[PDB]
Amino acid sequence: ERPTFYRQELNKTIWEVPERYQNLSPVGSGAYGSVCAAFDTKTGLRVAVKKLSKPFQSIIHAKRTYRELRLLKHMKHENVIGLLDVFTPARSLEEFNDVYLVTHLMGADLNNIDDHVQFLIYQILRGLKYIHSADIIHRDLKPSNLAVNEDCELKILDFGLTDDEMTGYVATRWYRAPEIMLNWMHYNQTVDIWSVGCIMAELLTGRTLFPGTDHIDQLKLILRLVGTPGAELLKKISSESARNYIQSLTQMPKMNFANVFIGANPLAVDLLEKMLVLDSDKRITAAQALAHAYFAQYHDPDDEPVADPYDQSFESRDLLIDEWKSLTYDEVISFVPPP
Ligand SMILES: C[C@H](O)CNc1nc(Oc2ccc(F)cc2F)nc2[nH]nc(-c3ccccc3Cl)c12
Repeated sequence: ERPTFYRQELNKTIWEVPERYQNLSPVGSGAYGSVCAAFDTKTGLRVAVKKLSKPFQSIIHAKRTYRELRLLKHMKHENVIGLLDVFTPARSLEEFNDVYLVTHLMGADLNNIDDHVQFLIYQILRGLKYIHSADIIHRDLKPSNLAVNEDCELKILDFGLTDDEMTGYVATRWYRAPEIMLNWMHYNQTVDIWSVGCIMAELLTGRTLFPGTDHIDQLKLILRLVGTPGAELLKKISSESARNYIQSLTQMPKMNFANVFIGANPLAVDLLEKMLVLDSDKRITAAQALAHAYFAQYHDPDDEPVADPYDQSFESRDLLIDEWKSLTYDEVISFVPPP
């Protein structure tokens, strides 16, 4: 039942959207495409519309388009960005060239912003429990992909999705777990818990926890706080080069977190000590952290949902452009809006 589309030149490209979406206005860059704010006249919601940039340009692009669509279609949680709508002006698979994604328009990210800290981190962990239960890892959680509305209600964006933008004194690398940053090992879900620790610390102090000037300076800032690796962790580092470099470092003990986070709620300090553990096997999980005394005022086990199973078998699959495009098209066509 095809809606009527109209055309409008915005982000140096012609946007072609259903009539329901009015007053389009550029917000900026999103993940793999440009974003416009819009009023959805059907739902009464202020929405963000993302037009993907050349979504089937290559195999890597076609697969990444499929991947983002699948991830967004899966996520049905208050604290996680999901899909309100997806459309294409194309009438068939043959003319399918553009994908538009629609979600809630948020008010500010965590850059643009103790009881407040409890509430914000609670929601991140609530959302992360849900994402992690589906065997999804965010991989790049940072204040800029965490957004709030007016009531400080939070959603996580850009989950599940280069060398130069990770280089130097840049916020793009400051929230990354040491094992990802230096590619130590095949990493788990608590890389995101490391990120939550970095963000929580920053909300509490108003300062970046590990503002490294490069990968190596950042590692040193990390190890000064949490200590140098012991034998047990060194064994778990499969990268022989990386393991060898670690062993060149002067050994350092873990610092006292109460002397770093002076004046902070001791339950906040305790939680930070459990999130910011060097060995990712021993880091607190999202489900465990929600039960921590710090969130006593917000914690409700009956209101902390988990996700339906997420089939990501497509990830290990190699297909042609036209095959990823066809799969993408099927997912667009089969979309059913939320209530
Ligand atoms: C962080 C990101 O790379 C840029 N900001 C935003 N991006 C997106 O991307 C989309 C994701 C899924 C969709 F279905 C549609 C989108 F536009 N939605 C958004 N909805 N609201 C925002 C937003 C708006 C103003 C300030 C902060 C944010 Cl996160 C926002």
